[PDB]
Amino acid sequence: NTYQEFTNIDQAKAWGNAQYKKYGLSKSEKEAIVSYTKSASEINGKLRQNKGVINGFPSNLIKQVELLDKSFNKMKTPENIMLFRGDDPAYLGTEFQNTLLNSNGTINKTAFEKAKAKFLNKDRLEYGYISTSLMNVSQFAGRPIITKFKVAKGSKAGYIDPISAFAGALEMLLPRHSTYHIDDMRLSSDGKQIIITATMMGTA
Ligand SMILES: NC(=O)c1ccc[n+]([C@@H]2O[C@H](COP(=O)([O-])OP(=O)(O)OC[C@H]3O[C@@H](n4cnc5c(N)ncnc54)[C@H](O)[C@@H]3O)[C@@H](O)[C@H]2O)c1
Repeated sequence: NTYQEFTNIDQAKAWGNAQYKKYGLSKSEKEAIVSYTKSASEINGKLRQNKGVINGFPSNLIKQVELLDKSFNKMKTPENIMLFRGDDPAYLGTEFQNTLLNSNGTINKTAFEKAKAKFLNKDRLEYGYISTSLMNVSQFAGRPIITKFKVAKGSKAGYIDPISAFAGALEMLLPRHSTYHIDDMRLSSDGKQIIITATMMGTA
C-alpha cells in the first residue's frame, strides 16, 4: 500500500521516542540491548556462522539472545514504515569482497549485474539481528550498498536509539532469523552505490 518514509530528522526522532516510552522494556531487556549496540558484529557474526543455533555459545550470550528475542514481544511498529541500512561489499558474498568497487569509487557495473542476478526477486534469510535507521543518515550512507526495507504494520521492529551506546543513528532493530524479499536493485544517480528495495517478512 503506502510505506511512511521520514524526511525530517527531528520528526523521525520524535516519533521514535514516542514509541520507546510505550515499550516498557524490563530492566533486563534494556541491559541486553545496550550491550548489543556495543557488540553487534560479534553477536550477529556468531549467529551467522552457527546458522542460528546457540547451544555452543557461552552462558552469557545465551542469556542475551533470549532477552533480545523476547524484547520484540513488546516492540512492534504501529504503521507501515521504511527503514534504511548501509552495508559493505561482503554483504553480497565473499566473491564481491574485493570486486564490487572500482579504483575511483564507482560500482563496477559487471559485479552489479552479477549481484542483481544472484539476489533480484529472491528471498534472503538473515541469521543475525538487523540494525536499521529511520532515514538514510550521514554515517551509514557513506557505505557502498543502501537497502531500504518495507516493514509492514504489526511487524516486529523496535526503536532502540534512546538506549544505544552510540549516537546519530535513529536506530530501529529487527529480529534475527528474519527473511526479506528483494524487489528492486539499481544504481544511484552518481553510480557510487546500489539501492536495494526489499519487502520484510517474519522470523522463525
Ligand atoms: N548499518 C546500518 O544501516 C546501521 C543502522 C543503524 C545502526 N547501526 C549500528 O551500527 C552497528 C552495527 O553495524 P553493522 O550493521 O555494520 O553490523 P552487522 O552485524 O549487521 O554487519 C557488519 C558487517 O558485516 C556485513 N554483513 C551484514 N550481513 C552480512 C551477511 N549476511 N554476510 C556477510 N556479511 C554481512 C555488513 O555490511 C558489515 O560490513 C551497531 O552499533 C548498530 O547499532 C547500523
